[PDB]
Amino acid sequence: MIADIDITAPEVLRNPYALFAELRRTSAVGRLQPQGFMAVGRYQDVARVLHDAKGFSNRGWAASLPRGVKWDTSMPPSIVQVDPPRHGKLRTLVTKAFTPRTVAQLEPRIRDIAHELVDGLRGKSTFEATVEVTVPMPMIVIAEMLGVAPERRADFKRWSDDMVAQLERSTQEFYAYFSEVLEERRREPREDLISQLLAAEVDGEKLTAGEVLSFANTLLIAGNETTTSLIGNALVALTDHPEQLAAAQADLSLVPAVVEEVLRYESPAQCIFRQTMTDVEIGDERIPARSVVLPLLASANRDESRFPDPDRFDIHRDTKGHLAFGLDIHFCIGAPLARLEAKVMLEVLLARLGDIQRVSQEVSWSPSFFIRSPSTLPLRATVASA
Ligand code: HEM
Repeated sequence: MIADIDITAPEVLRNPYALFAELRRTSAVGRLQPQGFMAVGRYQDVARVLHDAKGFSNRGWAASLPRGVKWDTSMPPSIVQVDPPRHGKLRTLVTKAFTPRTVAQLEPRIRDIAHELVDGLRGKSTFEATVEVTVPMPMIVIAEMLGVAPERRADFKRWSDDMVAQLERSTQEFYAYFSEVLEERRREPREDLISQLLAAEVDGEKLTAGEVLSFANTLLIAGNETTTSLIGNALVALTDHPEQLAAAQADLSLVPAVVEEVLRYESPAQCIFRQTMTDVEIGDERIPARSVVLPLLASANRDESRFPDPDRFDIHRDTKGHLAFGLDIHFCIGAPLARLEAKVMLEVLLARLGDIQRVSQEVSWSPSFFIRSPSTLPLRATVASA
């Protein structure tokens, strides 16, 4: 039933949109079993939830955290777990460092990274797109933004891979290293994000050291797997829609639109987390106080109410108002960076690769309801040099 949703079901992992459509048709609210989490599927309702920060707290994100893992309790929580009024203070501080200006200025380096990744494909007629392209790009870009020393880049990869007993070690090593980095940049700042986070000051208030480190950590967790997902999902959508791929390969100015339609069609973050603070009502369904609630961004983005023929992938549709990056106060800080990495990587892939096909018609999706991404994506294509 819609009151007995099993996210482990192979059909749900394969095609969650069938469940989502059934939920939207049936009820404003669904229930996951055995987690007991409440799911909200209709576009208007998802938007209402995200705009209602007083009724739907971000402390719900605590429900997503891996059990059996010891957290350094001197580390403040991720910004994504914080509610007003603390949230606004923190967000205004971190976005003095992680700014649209700093993201836009990365584009030349991002293009170079894209070209180097495609250089690794030369002389091959098949490649595995995740390991060779979509997984490295976000991780390389964020390590450069954070000022990671060249000799610590492989440790950073390992930490990144582990965050997608081992997990505890990687988290401890991440913070040990960035603590050291933070003290070095207090002495001699550079142009990197740690330096800029340390400098930030608003109304004579500054981030604590814990807050700097916690935000650094958030950027890996928040940014890597989701951006990887966007690029892989784009490759899946384009290979499923040959004529659209063909169109974009002939006109690279389409790529921003491709990216927006993948964001809507195969939303990387399929849902997010909230917790009700009171008894609340959505679409005449009451949700008890203290329930974990999953606003189903992916369901909202495929809601016929908002997006006509929503199961049609159409790079020429109007994508305005999709909720892939959320909405309102917690709207993705990384949204310009994700959009830029994806545009640049797809511009380079599309320009340099000839005919692109999947090896397999079947996509092996990662076994996550929460993040929609290919576990592997073997592709057939020929490279043309940069
Ligand atoms: C396609 C890629 C991405 C998607 C789909 C995505 C999606 C989202 C969503 C849905 C939220 C809102 C969470 C909420 O309301 O609880 C969010 C928040 C956030 N994302 Fe992203 N994101 C992506 C990439 C990035 C990247 C590249 C970064 C940074 C490098 C990043 C950093 C953040 C941060 C810091 C927040 C928290 C903002 C806050 O709580 O105020 N994200 N993301």
